[PDB]
Amino acid sequence: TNILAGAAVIKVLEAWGVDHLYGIPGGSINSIMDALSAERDRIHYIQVRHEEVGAMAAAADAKLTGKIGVCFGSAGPGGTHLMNGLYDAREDHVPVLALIGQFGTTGMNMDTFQEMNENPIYADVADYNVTAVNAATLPHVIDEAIRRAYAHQGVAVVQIPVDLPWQQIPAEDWYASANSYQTPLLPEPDVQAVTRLTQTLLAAERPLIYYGIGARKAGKELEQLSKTLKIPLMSTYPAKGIVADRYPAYLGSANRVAQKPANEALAQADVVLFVGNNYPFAEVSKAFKNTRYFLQIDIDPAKLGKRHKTDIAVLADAQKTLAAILAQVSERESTPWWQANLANVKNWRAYLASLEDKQEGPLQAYQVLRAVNKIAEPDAIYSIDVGDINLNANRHLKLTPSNRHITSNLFATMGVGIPGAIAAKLNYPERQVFNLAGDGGASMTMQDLATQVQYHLPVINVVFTNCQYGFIKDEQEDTNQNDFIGVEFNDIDFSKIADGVHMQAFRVNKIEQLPDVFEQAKAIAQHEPVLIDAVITGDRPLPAEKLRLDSAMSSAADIEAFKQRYEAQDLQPLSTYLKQFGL
Amino acid sequence: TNILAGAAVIKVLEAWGVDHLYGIPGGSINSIMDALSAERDRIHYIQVRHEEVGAMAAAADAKLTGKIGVCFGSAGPGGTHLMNGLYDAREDHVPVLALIGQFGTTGMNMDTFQEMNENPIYADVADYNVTAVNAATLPHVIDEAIRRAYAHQGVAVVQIPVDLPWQQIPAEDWYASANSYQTPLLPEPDVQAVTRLTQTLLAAERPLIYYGIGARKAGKELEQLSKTLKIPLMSTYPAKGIVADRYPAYLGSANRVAQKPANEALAQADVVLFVGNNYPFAEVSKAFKNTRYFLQIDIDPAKLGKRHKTDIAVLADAQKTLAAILAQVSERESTPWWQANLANVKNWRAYLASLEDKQEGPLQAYQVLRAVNKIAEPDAIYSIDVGDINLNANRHLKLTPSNRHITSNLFATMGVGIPGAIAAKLNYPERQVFNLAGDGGASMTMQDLATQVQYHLPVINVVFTNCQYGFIKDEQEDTNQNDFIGVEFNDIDFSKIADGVHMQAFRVNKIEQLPDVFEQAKAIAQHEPVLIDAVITGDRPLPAEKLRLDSAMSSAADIEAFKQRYEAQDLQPLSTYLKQFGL
Amino acid sequence: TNILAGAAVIKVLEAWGVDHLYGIPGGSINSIMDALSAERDRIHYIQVRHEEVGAMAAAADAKLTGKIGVCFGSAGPGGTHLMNGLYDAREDHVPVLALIGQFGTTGMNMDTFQEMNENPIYADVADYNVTAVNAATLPHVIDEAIRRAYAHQGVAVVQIPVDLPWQQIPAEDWYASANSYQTPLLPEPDVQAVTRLTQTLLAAERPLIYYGIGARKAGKELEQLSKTLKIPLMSTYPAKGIVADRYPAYLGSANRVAQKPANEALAQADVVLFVGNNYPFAEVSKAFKNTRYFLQIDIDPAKLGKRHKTDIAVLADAQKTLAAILAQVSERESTPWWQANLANVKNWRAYLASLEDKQEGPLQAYQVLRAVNKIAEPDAIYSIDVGDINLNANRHLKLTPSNRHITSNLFATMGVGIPGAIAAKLNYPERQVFNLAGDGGASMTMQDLATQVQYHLPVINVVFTNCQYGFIKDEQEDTNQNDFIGVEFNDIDFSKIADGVHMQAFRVNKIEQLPDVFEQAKAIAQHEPVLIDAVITGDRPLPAEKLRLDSAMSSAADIEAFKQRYEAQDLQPLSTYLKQFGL
Ligand SMILES: Cc1cc2nc3c(=O)[nH]c(=O)nc-3n(C[C@H](O)[C@H](O)[C@H](O)COP(=O)(O)OP(=O)(O)OC[C@H]3O[C@@H](n4cnc5c(N)ncnc54)[C@H](O)[C@@H]3O)c2cc1C
Ligand SMILES: Cc1cc2nc3c(=O)[nH]c(=O)nc-3n(C[C@H](O)[C@H](O)[C@H](O)COP(=O)(O)OP(=O)(O)OC[C@H]3O[C@@H](n4cnc5c(N)ncnc54)[C@H](O)[C@@H]3O)c2cc1C
Ligand SMILES: Cc1cc2nc3c(=O)[nH]c(=O)nc-3n(C[C@H](O)[C@H](O)[C@H](O)COP(=O)(O)OP(=O)(O)OC[C@H]3O[C@@H](n4cnc5c(N)ncnc54)[C@H](O)[C@@H]3O)c2cc1C
Ligand SMILES: CC1=C(CCOP(=O)(O)OP(=O)(O)O)S/C(=C(\C)O)N1Cc1cnc(C)nc1N
Ligand SMILES: CC1=C(CCOP(=O)(O)OP(=O)(O)O)S/C(=C(\C)O)N1Cc1cnc(C)nc1N
Ligand SMILES: CC1=C(CCOP(=O)(O)OP(=O)(O)O)S/C(=C(\C)O)N1Cc1cnc(C)nc1N
Ligand SMILES: [Mg+2]
Ligand SMILES: [Mg+2]
Ligand SMILES: [Mg+2]
Repeated sequence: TNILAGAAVIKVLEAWGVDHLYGIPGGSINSIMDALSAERDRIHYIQVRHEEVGAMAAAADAKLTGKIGVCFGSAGPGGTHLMNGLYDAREDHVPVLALIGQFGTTGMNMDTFQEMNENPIYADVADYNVTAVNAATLPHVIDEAIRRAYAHQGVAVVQIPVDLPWQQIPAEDWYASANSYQTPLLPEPDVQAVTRLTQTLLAAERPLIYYGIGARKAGKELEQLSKTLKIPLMSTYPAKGIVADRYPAYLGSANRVAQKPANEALAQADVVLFVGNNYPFAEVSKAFKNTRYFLQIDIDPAKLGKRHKTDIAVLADAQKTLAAILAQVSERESTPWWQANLANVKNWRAYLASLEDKQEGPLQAYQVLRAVNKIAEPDAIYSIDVGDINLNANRHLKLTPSNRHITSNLFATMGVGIPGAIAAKLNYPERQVFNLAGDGGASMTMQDLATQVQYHLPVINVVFTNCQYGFIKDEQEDTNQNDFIGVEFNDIDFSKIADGVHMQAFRVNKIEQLPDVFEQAKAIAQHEPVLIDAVITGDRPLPAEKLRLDSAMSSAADIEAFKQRYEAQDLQPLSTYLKQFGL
Repeated sequence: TNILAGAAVIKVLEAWGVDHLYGIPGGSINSIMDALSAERDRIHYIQVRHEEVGAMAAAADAKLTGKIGVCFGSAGPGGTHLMNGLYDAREDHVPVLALIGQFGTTGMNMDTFQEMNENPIYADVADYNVTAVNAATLPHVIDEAIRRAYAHQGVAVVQIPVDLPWQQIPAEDWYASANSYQTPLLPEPDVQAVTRLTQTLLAAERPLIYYGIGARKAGKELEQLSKTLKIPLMSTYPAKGIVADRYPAYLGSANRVAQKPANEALAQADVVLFVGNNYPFAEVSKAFKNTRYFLQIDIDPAKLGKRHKTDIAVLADAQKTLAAILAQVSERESTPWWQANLANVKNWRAYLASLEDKQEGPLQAYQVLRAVNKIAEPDAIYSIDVGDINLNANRHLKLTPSNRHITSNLFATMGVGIPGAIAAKLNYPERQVFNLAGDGGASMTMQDLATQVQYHLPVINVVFTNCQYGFIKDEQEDTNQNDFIGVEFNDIDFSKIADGVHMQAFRVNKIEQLPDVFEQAKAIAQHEPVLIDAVITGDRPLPAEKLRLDSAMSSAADIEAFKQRYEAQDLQPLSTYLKQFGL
Repeated sequence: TNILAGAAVIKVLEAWGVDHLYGIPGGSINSIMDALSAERDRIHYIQVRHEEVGAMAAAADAKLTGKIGVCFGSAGPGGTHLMNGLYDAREDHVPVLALIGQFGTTGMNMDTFQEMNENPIYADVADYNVTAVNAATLPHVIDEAIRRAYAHQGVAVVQIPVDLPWQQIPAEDWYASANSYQTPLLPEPDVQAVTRLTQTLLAAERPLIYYGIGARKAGKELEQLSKTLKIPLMSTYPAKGIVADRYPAYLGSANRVAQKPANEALAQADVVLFVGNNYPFAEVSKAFKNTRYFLQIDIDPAKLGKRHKTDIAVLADAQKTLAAILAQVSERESTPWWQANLANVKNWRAYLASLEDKQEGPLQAYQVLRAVNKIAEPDAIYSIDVGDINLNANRHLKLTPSNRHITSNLFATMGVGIPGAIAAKLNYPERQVFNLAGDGGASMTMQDLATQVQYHLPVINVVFTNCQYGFIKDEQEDTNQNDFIGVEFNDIDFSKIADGVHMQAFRVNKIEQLPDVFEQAKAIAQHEPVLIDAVITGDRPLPAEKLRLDSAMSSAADIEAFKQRYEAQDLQPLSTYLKQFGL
């Protein structure tokens, strides 16, 4: 007995637990479509309006769940539209399978309609990149692609000539290897190495623990190490929320999508424990230029000593290692360094609250995010686009271990807010989901607001309309000789865009309008998507990478100007607190 | 004395006559931005809302004018968004320069933010693909890119580390080679070869001349050869309009974006003169399977004998060769073959008019295109998206040599309607410009309706809203076993989308609504863009590749069903006319 | 009724006039081998000992005859061994077809033995690069590859799964387009532009005509223009021989594989006519820094203004353009510039003769090449390897239009001497063929001396054994601060290598041994290959790019050291001759 090869391919996807996949049909992929059509009860096809949104959503599925995301594109332009999401998956090292339509084998290499050698298109993005040429082996090739995407934490691409999935193959020969999949059991971190790292950390005068998302399983240990040892915590931006933002010794992140206390403390630290962290600004920003000892914990040999000359680098799991450190230490009394950092954080959080707490007047991003906080459930998921929203969300969202947030961390493709939210709601239909996006990024993927409507995905979309590429405008202010260019543009009314795709929506431009609009949105999103278009000022957010508050470091005139522009009259530099506690 | 390298790069663009260019800024391209900002009087930067639209518009500039189109994208995701337009330019063999942002040379290869080796990304699409590494040679590298894009009729990509354009270079050293550019003077076609081709063509019983856009300069000669010799004309779809559609012996195009008379005549012809033609369906459709002699005229040696075994292939310019044929022939009396084809065309055009001429009821694509015809100026330009609109526009638009029409001919990327119209209006601000697009394709690039508003580009946008990927639905009807999938979707109200980007718009769903809406649109578009969202039926357009009208070829039941579905009761098969005139 | 697809492929090669092709069999290409075996009376397979030699020989075939060269390699390592020859073909812009074995379609993408995705391997080198997936279209794919390689003057690569050539296909369907082949049209010169060019050339005070191999059809015109107008000639190294070396106003080539008079004159010229020339050193050596007017003639628009800004650029065939110049000028009287250059050439040639004319003592390269000249037929063909031999052969070989010489002009891969001579003897069995090679380059392809023996190809191989990479040693002398490294090595006795492959051979180390050995070799090579291993001194050949003879430019100490090292006591700088004639 026989099975169509395409039917077998869909059963391989099912065997691996793929719940949903994204794409747009075409003749060159209609035989995979045909197989999907027969399997609607067991795999859920999501028709997007642009294939980039399918690729981005597949990446987001894997970011959220750790399960492979799946997308497809038709021959030629369908597949090339996947690129921004495939590069996101590559750079954020998450498993994605991409299927690319191709002309049948009888027409390949004939220079027929929309027929090209597609393999070179995907060679750079993909861990695995093959054109299938046989029906009987096609299930194996898909299985191989999936297994490699997982093993190698990246993108597998298969170009499929459209004739193959309509061929009959023997029913009993194909298989999936999902049944073999497992995660490794690791040795203990060695006691001796943990031990010497630990002594160096404890001997420090001005220690910091600086973690990334490799420490995602270690939030409890991080906070308890911090509290017991009196060592402040800082993180990469993506690692926000691993430790609750409310934790009083959480300094935030460094560089620009950053918080003041983290930058200031890092400049003063003598020892940094760098754990589960691949911070891409380390070298270019000279982050560690005056660090005395640099200690690392990472699971990947490729990372050991990568970002700075490392005194001790432990190849181990972050949680297991941090637990092993915790088990060999005990209480230290409060130190001046601890107290100075606590005071600095309190001052900073008072500044952010002063921005949030305005009650009337021209709307700024700060109050919009306060309004999000006010309607957010404790386990909400945030899909965040790319721009000033990363900076502002990093400062204002009040996250805990129960939340998730995703963006395009390293490729930093705009437009990911909408697709990430689609994926979040598909995976977690009982959890509240936000899409927080600037106007520039929302406009790139705006058509796929219709996908939220079509699939009844109750995302709360919040568009930050400044009529700018604000993140880039501020860069031009900093570097460009000549006038601003390409960074200020006409308005788009996203409430009207929403209406056009048949989504309920609101537009607001005044602080006092927020509470009732956000309460209405919270309620609508019990059952249907909603959009809030927040018309915000062009105020530049405080640049944590260009602080002008320390009279030993900056002129009085520069400090006065900084305080004025950034509403920062009550911020004190870290040195004030260092001095207060005798450092 | 010195000049900034970026300033020199902009002067190279100016030297080559580049009027306008497209892109979105980013830090990684802010030094090119800076140079553009100082040169606003002499080069016009168009800020798009998605970089794919900039790439597509650059391709369209070159399709329209023959001048190189220019676009750019920021590092990583800005550049990868260009792909669908770059592949369009490659496949439609038009010159485009693409500039890609990159991290400064001091941070390249550090694994910093959004920093990657960008060169492999563009290797497949590009004729020329380099990463610049020196400021003093950067003007030369841009000059080289332009010169190669022209010479090789394709895409040149330059990745530019952002530090280089801010470096000073000696003022007197750089140059542009635009001053050297010229077009070749060719020899005559040889008299002997033209002569033997001509005899074979004239000896035929059932000749056809089948031209593509390589014959774009030869419309006069084509029509006069046809009339003098009594030889019907057929074309590739893109070659519509080279000879006026009204010409009574213009049969149309073959395959699917096709007209009935062309398919039918081609099946019967004994000799085809294939001129300036690279029809991609030739082999797969067995177009020439019963052609006795196949004659070719083409400028490119790579094309000689490519699509079919060729009896005589003349390497020459199409116009010069067709003129040389015309100069050696004279009047032939009407033949039965001529008369049969004339009769067949009249019957077909009566069918199309019957569809157009309905006055009331549910709106179909056919009447929308009649309404376009009624408001179109004689020299209007049409940017056409990808889908059923190619099929329907091919049949219904009444073009002459004074018109232009463009689509993505071979890559066939959806979304090109909007960008092509932007480019058309930028090049030809005094000419009427239409964007004719299906709902699927319009939705992919809908955000760049805002670019038409921002730049006050008075495009007439007509969206054909069937709530389907209709072209693909019909494919699934033809090939798929299982139910339709991914081809029927929710409505988007493009009048509301238009309102959201601050464009005047209308939505219509009834035939009787068309005249006043189209008259209003015609008037608005004297000064501002406008959009008409035409809600059309799901009726399948007649498939010229699956005709069921000939009782020697098809069952009576199949013919009855075809006539019913396609409103084709009064169409006669070509064989009726052949018989009438004694063949 | 049916034909094997492999048989049809070989028939395509035969239709295109392929006489011989090179490679090494493997399982992965045994079905093409089987088809070759059946066709061995009409197409001739040459089994090489290393696939690189097959690729190099294929490139040399095309360099010599203009006929596409054909090579193949087995899957994986057979094909990757082709690379140095394929890149040679790309860079020297000659047509080559390369066939690459691949696993059968049932085993592709299974990760079986020596099975990989081969398409990305060839993407950079190839103009056309496809994996065949169907037997019936395989003849067309090969035809396409050939037609493109010719039209685009580069490499076409086809990966062939081994099952396809053993499949039956319909006998009637396949064809070759060889019948339709034509070479590109030759554009014609604009008559105004040529008149303006001529005027500028004639108004020059210190003109030069500087041609490359694009002027290979124009030697008569070049020499006559030089004589009529009293304008010296210089060329690219590859263009040596287009005008006979004995012509008294031939200055030679510039840069390093160069002759003194050319460098010196170019530095003083006010007007250069740059014809059929893509000299790669133009910019980096600042060749044209002081040139007032630059006049260019080239067929390729990609070249116009490439190497320097043009004052007049003519997109036309070199011989037609030079003929048109010649036709509008008449005899001009001698000038001071003309006489100064003639005197400089005489002085230079007397130097070279002095080196050649030694009759006893330690053997130098110079006398070896004199001995070559003494046994060389007037229509001899020289295959030249890469290193000091290019420099020395350029100075000493006495070539005329009746000769050919080839090397790897631009990629400059060592090892080409032996394959180029194989190809030359295959294409020109009645012409004398030399392989002139350094010991380093001969070593790299030494095993294919056996191929000359096996096919009874009577090449005269001359190996220049200095026990050095001499060309590179001299570079280290010029740039490196530390001691020589990697450039002096142990001896290989190539007369023993030749004995090992069963080739007659001689080793010489003294000038007085040359005449008898070379006469013996001349006679042996009436019927069989022969090798002369010339043990030469480590003397550095005079560096034409670092002249130290002009006491206005150089210290007496540096002049005296140069004269002593290079036996150049009788050389005078061009300024001596300029001054004699009042310049
Ligand atoms: C517009 C924008 C601007 C940005 N700018 C900033 C900025 O100013 N500041 C900032 O902080 N970020 C910024 N980012 C994000 C930044 O680009 C990097 O993605 C981020 O800093 C790196 O975070 P990470 O190290 O947590 O994650 P990753 O780069 O994913 O690294 C995770 C590390 O954990 C290790 N690992 C994984 N699992 C384990 C385990 N079980 N045990 C141990 N180790 C493990 C990995 O091997 C790896 O080294 C920005 C993002 C955007 C969108
Ligand atoms: C959705 C969609 C469906 C389509 N399906 C169809 C269809 O059913 N039917 C159809 O006809 N098209 C169809 N097309 C277009 C099709 O893909 C090809 O692009 C088109 O048929 C080729 O047209 P062409 O030969 O005129 O142009 P090109 O492919 O650009 O070829 C031009 C030829 O002219 C030669 N040339 C150039 N200049 C000269 C000169 N001066 N003198 C002589 N020769 C010269 C070139 O060398 C080349 O061979 C479709 C397009 C779309 C978007
Ligand atoms: C070890 C080594 C060192 C070398 N160093 C030197 C050196 O010091 N000096 C030196 O001179 N060379 C040197 N070379 C060779 C050098 O690398 C270049 O290959 C050579 O200078 C370029 O020669 P060309 O312009 O004649 O050929 P090409 O680069 O092949 O250019 C031919 C030109 O002719 C044009 N053309 C073709 N047909 C026509 C036509 N019908 N009419 C008009 N134009 C036409 C083409 O478009 C092209 O621009 C060296 C080679 C080796 C192996
Ligand atoms: C234009 C832009 C950005 C502007 C985003 O504008 P938004 O309007 O979305 O956000 P805001 O800052 O105004 O709130 S940020 C980004 C950097 C971080 O890479 N770039 C460059 C960029 C350009 N194009 C794409 C597709 N993705 C990108 N990341
Ligand atoms: C989905 C689709 C098409 C549907 C277009 O839907 P539209 O709604 O735009 O048009 P209509 O037919 O309903 O009037 S046509 C096309 C073929 C010709 O390639 N494809 C495949 C396709 C898929 N994705 C992109 C970006 N471009 C493509 N060409
Ligand atoms: C090693 C070397 C050269 C040394 C050649 O040594 P030879 O011993 O052959 O010649 P000679 O100079 O001693 O007479 S020249 C060359 C340059 C021109 O590229 N290179 C670099 C080189 C290195 N490797 C290969 C395969 N090809 C090359 N061209
Ligand atoms: Mg914005
Ligand atoms: Mg549609
Ligand atoms: Mg040597």
